[PDB]
Amino acid sequence: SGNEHFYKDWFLPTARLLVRDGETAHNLSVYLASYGFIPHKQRNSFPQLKCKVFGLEFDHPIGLAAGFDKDGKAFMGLLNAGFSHIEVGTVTPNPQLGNARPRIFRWTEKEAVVNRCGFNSDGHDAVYERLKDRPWEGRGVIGVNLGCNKTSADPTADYVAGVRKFGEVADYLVINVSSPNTPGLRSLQTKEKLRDLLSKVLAARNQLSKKTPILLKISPDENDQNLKDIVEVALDSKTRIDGMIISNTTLTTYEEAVACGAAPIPGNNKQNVVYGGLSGRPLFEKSTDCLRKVSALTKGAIPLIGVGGISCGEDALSKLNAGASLVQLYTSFVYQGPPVAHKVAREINKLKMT
Ligand SMILES: Cc1cc2nc3c(=O)[nH]c(=O)nc-3n(C[C@H](O)[C@H](O)[C@H](O)COP(=O)(O)O)c2cc1C
Ligand SMILES: O=C1C(O)=C(Nc2ccc(F)cc2)C(=O)c2ccccc21
Repeated sequence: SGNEHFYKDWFLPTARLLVRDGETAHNLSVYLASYGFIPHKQRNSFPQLKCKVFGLEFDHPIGLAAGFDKDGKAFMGLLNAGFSHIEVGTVTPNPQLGNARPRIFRWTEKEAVVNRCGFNSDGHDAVYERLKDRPWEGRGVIGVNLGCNKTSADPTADYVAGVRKFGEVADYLVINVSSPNTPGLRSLQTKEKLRDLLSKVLAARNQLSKKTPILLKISPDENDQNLKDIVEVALDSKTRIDGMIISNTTLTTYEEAVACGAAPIPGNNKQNVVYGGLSGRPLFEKSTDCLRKVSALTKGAIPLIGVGGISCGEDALSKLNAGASLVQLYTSFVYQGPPVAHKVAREINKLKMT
């Protein structure tokens, strides 16, 4: 390991002992990365791993998934940290508070995290002011993950507003398919509402000066039939997107939630409650299988981004061999620190030389 074991074994465990709350440590690390207090890494360090996706040059297929830099405050330091691309988001049109706190819980025994943030964003305008000048030009790729407000009348209008707001400055845009977890934003959980959403979104996209790539991020909990329906609408000529992201988080069970403090919810006695989404190593097996399914349904027509449970190099290689062109992580960055960006890259380069 070397300088990598210093975080996974010495720095981060002591930090978790000091900052017991997960979201507090999240705010602190974002505060540090916004000012540059973060180990930098040299680009062009992996010549055999450079790739071209959506016509964009990537230093390596490894990037930071959405939800970490929700407001675009520290994407520059994270690009310098080792990630080849940062997915700013999820950003809502109006500034949103999100669900009640605590909403983030560590499951260190399995290197996992259970969260129920609920799209806490600073709004379109605040995040757009941090991305307008494109300061990352030539230093990496930046995508924007668009969302809708909780009190929104027409959620598809919120996604269209996001496409029009960030379509000129972002390298790519992402829209989250509503997970079959709760009625919260599940008004678009049918095949025709998705086709309607993609139709309006692509119309707004075509109104831009450049045909900015539109990606669709799905949940690993979709059954076989709904998974096929999502792929069909995503590939139809009238509503053809540019790529997909597989996947998001999995609905946590009661036993998995009580092991990390996600359950019970203070002030909630009902059993039909969503404790949160499970990310980390327990997600890798399911999210990869879902990716392997989608890659077969699309026949490899559109690029895919494998996300979920990547903790070492062979995990990312499994996703890349399954049909993914890019890979993203989040939870392993919590448990392994900044070196996790180049660590996985090193291991991939060692596995290809055989
Ligand atoms: C605390 C937290 C917040 C997240 N916020 C978002 C988000 O706002 N938008 C989104 O598309 N995914 C969000 N995610 C999901 C991640 O982007 C990613 O899909 C998932 O965590 C991948 O699993 P992994 O971290 O184990 O690799 C969030 C995940 C966590 C743990
Ligand atoms: O975002 C989180 C975070 O920044 C943590 N610490 C951390 C991570 C990397 C780093 F380089 C320095 C400190 C957390 O413990 C955490 C826990 C649960 C959810 C999110 C985070």
